[PDB]
Amino acid sequence: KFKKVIWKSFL
Repeated sequence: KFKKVIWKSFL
């Protein structure tokens, strides 16, 4: 799995 950033969703 990728530990990318979920900032797009947080915004």
